[PDB]
Amino acid sequence: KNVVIYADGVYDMLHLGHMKQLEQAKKLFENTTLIVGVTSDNETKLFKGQVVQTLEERTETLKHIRWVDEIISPCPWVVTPEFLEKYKIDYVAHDDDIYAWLKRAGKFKATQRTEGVSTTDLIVRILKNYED
Amino acid sequence: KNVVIYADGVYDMLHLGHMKQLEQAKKLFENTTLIVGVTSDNETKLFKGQVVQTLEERTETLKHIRWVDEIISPCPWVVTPEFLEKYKIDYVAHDDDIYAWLKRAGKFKATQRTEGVSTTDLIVRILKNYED
Ligand SMILES: C[N+](C)(C)CCOP(=O)(O)O
Ligand SMILES: C[N+](C)(C)CCOP(=O)(O)O
Repeated sequence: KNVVIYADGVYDMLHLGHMKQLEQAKKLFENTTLIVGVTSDNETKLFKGQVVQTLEERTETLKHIRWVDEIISPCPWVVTPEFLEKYKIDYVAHDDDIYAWLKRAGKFKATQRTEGVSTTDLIVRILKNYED
Repeated sequence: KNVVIYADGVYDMLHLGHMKQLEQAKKLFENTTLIVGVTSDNETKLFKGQVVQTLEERTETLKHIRWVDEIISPCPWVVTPEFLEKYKIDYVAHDDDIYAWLKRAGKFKATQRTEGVSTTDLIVRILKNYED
């Protein structure tokens, strides 16, 4: 039976860390639909910080990712129970409390980040490790 | 009938431009297997220039790309006719002469780059457009 997974995020400058997280969410059960929510520029800036890529750029890259079945772009900043019913979502997948209500309901699936793999760190790599 | 497509490249700091190129190669015919060749650190440096990501890092990202069916990593720097027979490749897909022999044989499929979308340009974006 197919299980609908929802993974929201900014997905700015998508890197191997994001990709492994999406893979993990896609693979939480044998048969899934992975829906990915991409947060708006305005709300990301307002609640998180400056985004490098636009909503359109962040959404267009996700389309090329193997694990992504459906995209909600933009997505709401805060998951609600109405949202879960509206899109028939069985589990919310996110790094790990604003998610307590999901955990209480049995609908939270923790996914893990990967340190050091970010695009930021790859410029930091060529810096210090060259041009001195 | 399934058509085997071979697309080689450095695939350093994979960006939307690479992804659209891979999509294009994957979609050259109705049914394909897209094999992607990832060039070695040594030969890339020797023939092209410094690479940011290692062979392993460049190969691991490609695994997450929807369009990629198989990966040869590392791949030879120069395609040969023996290589085509060894992997049963029907067409080489590459941006557009070292490919004249492929074109002469009917086995070359040009794919297009996309300007401005590169990770280099996205740091250039936040620079000049901020921290002044
Ligand atoms: C924006 N949000 C509150 C829905 C989730 C935060 O997303 P990220 O912090 O995993 O990018
Ligand atoms: C390395 N090569 C000669 C096989 C193809 C060059 O690859 P790219 O220049 O498309 O990255």
